[PDB]
Amino acid sequence: KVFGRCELAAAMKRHGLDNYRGYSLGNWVCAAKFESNFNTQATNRNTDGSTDYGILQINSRWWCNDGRTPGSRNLCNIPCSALLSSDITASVNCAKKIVSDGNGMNAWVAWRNRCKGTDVQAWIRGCRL
Ligand code: NA
Repeated sequence: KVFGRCELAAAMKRHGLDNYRGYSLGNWVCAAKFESNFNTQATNRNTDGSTDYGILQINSRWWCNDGRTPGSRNLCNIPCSALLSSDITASVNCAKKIVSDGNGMNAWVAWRNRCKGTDVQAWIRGCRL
C-alpha cells in the first residue's frame, strides 16, 4: 500500500505514535516519507547484508527476522515480511521499541539527515486529525 500523507498521519495517530517518546506526529510522517515514500512494501538492502523493511525501513540486523541476516537479532519478535503489510500495526509497535532504545529518532539516519530540526509540522498540514 502507498499511503497518502494525511492517511498515514491518521493511522500513526490512531496507533499512538503522535508525541510517542516526545516525537510529534510530523516527525514520524517525515521519517516515513524519506524512508519509504509512504510505501508499506519498500525493501532496501544495507551494505552489511541486513535489509530494511516497510514504511519505517526497520532493519533485520536488530528488529525483525528475515532468515538471511547472520548474527542478527529479532527484538520486535516478528518476521520482517509482517513489516510490509497494508496494516501498519506491526511497524508502529516495532518503531515504538526502536525509538525507546536510547537515541530516540536518530535511529532513522534519514530522520536525522532530512527531518531533525526542520518544520516537521508541515507534514501534517491540512490533515483532519
Ligand atoms: Na534479524
